[PDB]
Amino acid sequence: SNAMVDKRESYTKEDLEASGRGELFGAGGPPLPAGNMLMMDRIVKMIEDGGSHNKGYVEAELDINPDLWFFGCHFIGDPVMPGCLGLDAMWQLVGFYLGWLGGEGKGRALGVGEVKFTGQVLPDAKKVTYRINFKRVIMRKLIMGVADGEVLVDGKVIYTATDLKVGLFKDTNAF
Amino acid sequence: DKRESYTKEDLEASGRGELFGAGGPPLPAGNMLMMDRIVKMIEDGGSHNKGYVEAELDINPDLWFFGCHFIGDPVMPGCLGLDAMWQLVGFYLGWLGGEGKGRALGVGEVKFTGQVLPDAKKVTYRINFKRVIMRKLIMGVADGEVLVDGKVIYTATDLKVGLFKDTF
Repeated sequence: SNAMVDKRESYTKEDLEASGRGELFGAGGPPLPAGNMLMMDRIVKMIEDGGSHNKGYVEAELDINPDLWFFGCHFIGDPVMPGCLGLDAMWQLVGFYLGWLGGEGKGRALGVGEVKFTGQVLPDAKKVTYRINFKRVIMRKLIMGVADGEVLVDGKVIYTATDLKVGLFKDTNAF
Repeated sequence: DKRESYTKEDLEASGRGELFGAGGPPLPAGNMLMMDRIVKMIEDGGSHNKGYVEAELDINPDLWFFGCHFIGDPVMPGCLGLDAMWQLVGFYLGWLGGEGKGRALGVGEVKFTGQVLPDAKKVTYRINFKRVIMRKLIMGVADGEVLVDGKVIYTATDLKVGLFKDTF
């Protein structure tokens, strides 16, 4: 277990940038992506016994403005946030939760069971919210999380994902 | 009468809405484009006899995502290989002549069982259509595989993409 976790109920943008550098959880813990792969600006809630299965609830936010890098290239003439990046935000939060519980290793998304898109994030939106309900959390020799997730734009559910799966790996030589 | 392969220049023209008709769905441009070439397109080809696309992405250590995902541990985001598969499903719908704005509508089971590191050489995408539906919404359903240097590393079942006359 990684005893160096700065374990709090919420995290700021500075915390998320520190995580990208490996500083928030310390040397052993999984970093978030940095730069243009970081898909949120804050984590508003982390509740270890919360959510649908009483195994974890995580809520995070991404602030929207028209200049975010992905709007200009996806697509020319038709800006819209890539659904794959909202899905990645949820994978990143699953791995972050495993690190928050003291899990050590590199994060690797393992997949998802089903994703349904029913709406979109346009450049005139204001806020994307990610809500993660953890269903299975293994914190042993194997470190893995299984969760369901939703993406909201300005309070409206637009993506659902069931069976998001992420593991932490001291070594990725099996990949 | 349709071409069966497309070059990087063609894919960049697609991003500008300039490969097919003005109404055809553009590929992503810039950093969101996840392919260098389409090597094969077969109408009613592939594993279900309903359509096939094969495409490639050349790997080098300077691809933008390596530097930020993750610091100290460069690896291609699985989500971007998944997006390439959605991109190719929508591209096939436009290749058939479908018009509209492309939107991923969902996917069934996705498995990431291997990884793309900066020392890899080539990623291959293989898309096997199961259904093409030409209605007010044009929809494509397909299974997909991603390979790195000959090894299957990602799979996706029931990729679904729509072409919308208007947006959802």
